[PDB]
Parts: sequence; structure tokens; C-alpha cells
Amino acid sequence: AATHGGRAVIELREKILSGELPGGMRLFEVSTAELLDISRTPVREALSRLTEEGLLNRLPGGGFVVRRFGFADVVDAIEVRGVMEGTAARLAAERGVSKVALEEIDATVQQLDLCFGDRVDDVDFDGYAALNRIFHHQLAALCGSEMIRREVERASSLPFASPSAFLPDKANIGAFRRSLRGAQEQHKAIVAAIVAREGARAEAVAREHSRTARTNLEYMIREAPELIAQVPGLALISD
Amino acid sequence: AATHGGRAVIELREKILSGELPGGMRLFEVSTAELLDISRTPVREALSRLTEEGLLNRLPGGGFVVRRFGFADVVDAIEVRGVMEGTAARLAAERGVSKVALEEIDATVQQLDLCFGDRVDDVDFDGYAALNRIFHHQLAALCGSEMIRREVERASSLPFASPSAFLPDKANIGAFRRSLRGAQEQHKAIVAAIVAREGARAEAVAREHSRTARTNLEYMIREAPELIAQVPGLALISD
DNA sequence: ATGTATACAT
DNA sequence: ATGTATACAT
Ligand SMILES: [Zn+2]
Ligand SMILES: [Zn+2]
Repeated sequence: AATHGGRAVIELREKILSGELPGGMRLFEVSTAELLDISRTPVREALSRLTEEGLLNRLPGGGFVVRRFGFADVVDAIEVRGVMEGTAARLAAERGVSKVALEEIDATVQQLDLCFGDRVDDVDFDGYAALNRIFHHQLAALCGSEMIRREVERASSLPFASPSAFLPDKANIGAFRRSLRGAQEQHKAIVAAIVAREGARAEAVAREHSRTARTNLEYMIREAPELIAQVPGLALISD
Repeated sequence: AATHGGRAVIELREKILSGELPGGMRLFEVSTAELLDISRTPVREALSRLTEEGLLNRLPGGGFVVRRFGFADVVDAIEVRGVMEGTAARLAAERGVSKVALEEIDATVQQLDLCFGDRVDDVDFDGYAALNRIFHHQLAALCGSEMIRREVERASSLPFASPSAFLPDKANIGAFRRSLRGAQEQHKAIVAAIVAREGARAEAVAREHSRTARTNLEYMIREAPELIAQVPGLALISD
């Protein structure tokens, strides 16, 4: 936002994700106010917003501490997204989707197919990730329920939890621009099952889709330990 | 808490749940501060805590509005708890549970069996609900993951979402003190599947268990429209 | 209105 | 330390 509190959130978030403000660090109002050249008031607001964002934990006595995240927490958070995305898909199958909503998601699927040429590596890496995030948002709202959309989007809220999190500009190597051809099939399958009222298949595929990220992350560890810093908010991991 | 902000949260929550502060009502700092005889400062804190609690929504321009909840939102929220509790059970099966943790949950299951005599209506309604809430907390932490415990407990956070929500003192009628005999079997089944590393069964039963509440609520609508007010936070429903 | 700084109490 | 009231700007 155009406010000190708004800016404070953006700055503090950046510092937390960069590792600058490490996990387990207690953030004091007085000292954070000093760091941001603002008073305690917009700081309290920022700390309260970053708390609902899940980057900070409120302490028992009062006060805030930066949340600790291990590779364990990356694994589980991806699993929860999968479970949630699966629930979003299953409910769309069980309950039905309006023609309008189905047209929208089918259109995004078509646009995502346009990102593929003919070769194993000929793929618009930047154009895909932007559309992929559109798909996941549509799927979250697809069953019609707001409560579901809200909760599904929250499970895909953390930086490593995000759908297009394991799609940065630098991780453009052959081991990830080949996996995407298959992820597009999963996207097609999700919709195709929803249309077919195949709840089991819908949930199953939507879960297996999130497992693509866990798969990609496990390759970044074993094949590029320096590209670890590249993933949006993977630098903050204490492992 | 022993603070104005702490008290403010407790009061505001009470007013929201009672319907006194209806859903869709914008809460202004100045006017809430007047209502609570406190200044804007502990109010801002209360509004920020009730926001992370999910009883208030932040508005685009700034400000807070009381969240609207329909019977649709009760249905979906129960479903999400089920999905989450299922995930907590499935992961406990897939990953394994320490002897200590398994002893604890098995002990709670035993204590819950003590709440049953021999007749269809001979059941400690107050003693069950308190132990039932212990079970659900144990199950949430059973797979060992903190991230899972945290997210499972959140899906069981809303007043109607809670495990022992459809177990108040007045809803002591024969249509709910008979259902509990079967819910104890579901509790046994959950643990028995976890021990047996039967992931499918664990998730399946844990989901079907939450459906007991949706079943109970659907009977309260069709058979006791005045006992609607009795459920902890069901008064705030705009249907 | 909410944003903000700040003085005083703990 | 965080809690709190409050004056001033929007
Ligand atoms: Zn995707
Ligand atoms: Zn239960």
C-alpha cells in the first residue's frame, strides 16, 4: 500500500524471505520502527498483517517471532495445497460447474497449450507460469463456493506453497521445461474429470499435480544446491 | 487476556457470535472504542486478532467488516475439517506414529468407551464432548508434523467447524445421544487403520466422521428450528 | 475515516 | 518491553 504500514509489510516480507530477518528472530516494535524509519504504530500493523500471512507467530507473553521453515515444512505445505486443490476439483465434480466458469477454465487450458510448440524444450517458460497461476485460481473458485476458494487459496499462500513457485526465470533447465508437457496433461485431466463428474479422478489428479513441485524441489537439492536461493522464498529455509 | 485488547477480543467475539454485531456490519474504530469504553488502540488490536481468527474481513479501502456466514458456509467448513482430519489420519498411517503418541490416542479412545454403559441413551454427554475434543487434537498432531497440526486445527477453528460443536448441553435429545455410539466406532476405526498403515481407510473414516456433524445439523433444521440458537455460534447464521 | 507519532505505564 | 490514550493529518 501507499502507507508506511503497507510499505513496512512489503519490506519486512522481503527481509524475512531473503533470510535477512531469520526464522526464530523475535521482532521488537522499537527496533523494527528504527530499521524502517517509521514509528511503532505502522510496525504493529505490519507485524499483525504478516502474522495473518503466516510469516510471523505471536509469542505467549506478547510480541512476534519470525516463523521457522525447514524442508519438512516445504514438503508438508505442498501436500496441504495438493489436498486443498484436490478438494476444489472433487467438489467441482460432485456439485457441478456453471457453463461460464467451465468456458473460462477450458479457455486457460487452450492458452496453456499455445505455450507448447513441437520439441521437448520449445516452451514459453514465462507465459506458462503466468497462465498456470490463472488456472489454479479458476479451479479454486470452480465449485462455486467462496469458503472453498478462500481456503484453497490460503493453502497456496506460502511462497514455496504457490502453484508457479517452482517456475522461476533461472530454473529454465531441461529437467523442468520437459516436466511441464506432462503437467499440462494433468491440467486437462483435472477439467476432463470435473466435466465427467468423476470426483475420485479429479481429486486424485489434482493431488498428484502438486506432487510435481515436491518432485522438482527434490531435484534442485540433489542437482543444483546453489539454485536453492533462486526459488521465490526458499532462501529462508533453515536446513 | 488481562488487557483491554484481550477483553475487547472476548467481548467482540461474543457480540459477533450472538448476532449482536451482524455479518456485513462495518466496524469503525471510533464507534467500537465507544462501545467498549477503550481507546482506538486496543480496538485495532482486537480487530486484527479477530481478522486472523476469521470472524472479520479487512476491507479494500481499509477497515473491518463482520464476516457473513450462511448454512452453505457451515456445510463447506465441516467438509474442510473432514478433509483436513482425513489428511491428519492418512499421514499418520503413511508415515507412522511414535509408541508414546499411539499410547496417548489409544488411552483417550478407552476413556471415551467409559462414557458408555449398556443402554442406547445411557451416555455421559458432558464427559464425552470434552474427551472427543482431546482425541481430535491428538489426531491433528499424531503424524508428527507441526505444519499439519497447525493447519488441521485451523480447519476446526470456526465455532460450527469445531469437533464437539454439535454436542451442547441442551441438544441432549435421543437423536444425538444414540449417534455417539457409532462415532466412537469411527474413532476406533481411525486409530486401527493408522496402526495398520491403511492410509485409504484412515482418511475415508476421518472424513465420514465429520459428516456426522453435517448430519446432526441437518436434523436440527428439520426437527428443532428453535434449538438453532443453542449451538455454540450458530446464532450468527444469515439464512 | 484510518493513518500516524508519541508520551506515559508496565 | 508491549500496552495504551490521544492529538493531528487524511
Ligand atoms: Zn499447474
Ligand atoms: Zn469425534
